[PDB]
Amino acid sequence: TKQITLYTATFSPYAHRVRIALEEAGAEYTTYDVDILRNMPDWFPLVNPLKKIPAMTFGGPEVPPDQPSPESAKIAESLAMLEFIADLFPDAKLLPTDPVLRARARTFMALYENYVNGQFRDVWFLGTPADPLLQALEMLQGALPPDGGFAAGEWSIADAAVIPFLARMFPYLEAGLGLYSKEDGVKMRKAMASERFARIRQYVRDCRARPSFANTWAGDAEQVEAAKTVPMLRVGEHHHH
Amino acid sequence: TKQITLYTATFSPYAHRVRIALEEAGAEYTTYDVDILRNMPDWFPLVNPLKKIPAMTFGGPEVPPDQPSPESAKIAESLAMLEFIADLFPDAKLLPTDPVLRARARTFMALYENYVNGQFRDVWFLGTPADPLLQALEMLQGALPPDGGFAAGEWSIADAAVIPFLARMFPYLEAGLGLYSKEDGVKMRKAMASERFARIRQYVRDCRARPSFANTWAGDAEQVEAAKTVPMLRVGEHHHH
Ligand SMILES: N[C@@H](CCC(=O)N[C@@H](CS)C(=O)NCC(=O)O)C(=O)O
Ligand SMILES: N[C@@H](CCC(=O)N[C@@H](CS)C(=O)NCC(=O)O)C(=O)O
Ligand SMILES: O=C(c1ccc(O)cc1)c1ccc(O)cc1O
Ligand SMILES: O=C(c1ccc(O)cc1)c1ccc(O)cc1O
Ligand SMILES: [Ca+2]
Repeated sequence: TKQITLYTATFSPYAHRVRIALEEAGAEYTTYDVDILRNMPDWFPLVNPLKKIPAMTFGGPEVPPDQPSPESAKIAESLAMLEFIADLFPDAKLLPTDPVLRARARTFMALYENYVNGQFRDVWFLGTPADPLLQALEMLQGALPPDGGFAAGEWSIADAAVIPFLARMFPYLEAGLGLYSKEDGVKMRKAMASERFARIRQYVRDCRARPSFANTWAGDAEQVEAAKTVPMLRVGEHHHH
Repeated sequence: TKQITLYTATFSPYAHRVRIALEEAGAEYTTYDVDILRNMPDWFPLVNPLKKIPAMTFGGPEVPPDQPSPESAKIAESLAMLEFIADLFPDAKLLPTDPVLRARARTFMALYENYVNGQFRDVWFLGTPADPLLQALEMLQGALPPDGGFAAGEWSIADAAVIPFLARMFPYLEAGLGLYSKEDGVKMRKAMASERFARIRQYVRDCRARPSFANTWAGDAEQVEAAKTVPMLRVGEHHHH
């Protein structure tokens, strides 16, 4: 019964993770956009002292999201929100019940967070070399069940954690977004269309086909435009190695 | 009934996390040391293809740890193992039952992994300036309940995740182990003894006082000697400015 408010931004893959889980849970919830990278409201540190999107409030009296209540619980960090939503909506089975299959989901999230995410960040925002990102993506692909299905078999929050980043990769590459070189752009586009990455392409299609993705995605072109508002994606800058 | 084998190393804070949780669970389990950084056994990629410690096998036939069975479940990533042990031993209450308090536990783990661990790595392995690490520790300290207790109130896996790193900090500093300069070593020792950090000292004492720590710690001097075997800690080497 307690209210859920998610503070979000269209460009943000971290916020996207939590919208997907809330959709899969069938939750009632409010979203409120925050211009976190160019014009943070003065009240925003009340919902997240770290000044990051996403932010979540839970419970407390019903109030406008720009008038946050001190009585609501303030939850930070997208992966902690994913586990929270699973805990709140057990009947939605957002994690397996088998402990080993649950561990597959948790391991997949850790593999993404510890080895892949930083490579997406460094290639796109610093223009570091693409080969380590492709190696990390092949490792992640290797953890998927080979015959099809999601990270832990049935869909889980592990797939909410990862699809925002993988689904952005393809249209960002096609639009030439990112500080990496022309040569590394060609390399990544060829690699991601090659047989080496067939399995992760199927995974991306399977995740994108679910309503939870459709209903939380602005469209490829529109997401590309939101990403162009990110200050660190300085247009006309490229790094070469 | 299903066997647990943890592949370990004394120097490793990541392995230490999991030993602490297994002790708090009252689990029956085997530990097997692996010289992962200097002389990895050729069978080790059968239990963890990432070639990292810790590694875990679960179930399958009882076999010597250096003869792992392909029938056992292979579990990687220390935080996934922590959540796995909580799932396996629900009566041990390794997480709260209340969803909001569970989320405090998960947020505290994410704060450490996302903002603190990489600063420890920079300072100790690269000798980068200490101020960003002290800032990150002050943030983590701020997430603790100010009047006492563990990260989520009662002890949880969040405290297993973090105490291996905080507990190494003080004796490593006293030994001057790590690539930072004497000047930054003095600065960190003074800061960690000052009233600014009284709350995190109380937290370290409170975690260390539990049997799960005593039974998984070699002693300060012994832990320092094991850390000196870590190539990346470059014993006798320091970077300046
Ligand atoms: N680990 C955080 C990362 C969130 C994050 O980095 N969000 C970006 C937007 S995509 C942000 O808010 N940046 C503002 C800042 O860093 O000051 C999470 O998983 O929720
Ligand atoms: N995210 C991993 C980190 C494990 C890790 O980095 N272990 C180190 C020593 S404590 C290691 O085994 N390194 C071997 C390697 O990187 O190849 C975990 O949480 O379990
Ligand atoms: O730009 C990215 C990004 C995300 C996924 C991907 O496949 C390529 C680039 C990004 C990554 C993290 C973030 O907080 C914001 C971002 O815009
Ligand atoms: O050297 C460390 C370490 C751990 C805790 C601390 O307070 C300072 C340094 C270390 C050693 C091994 C490793 O795999 C990771 C590490 O951060
Ligand atoms: Ca595989």
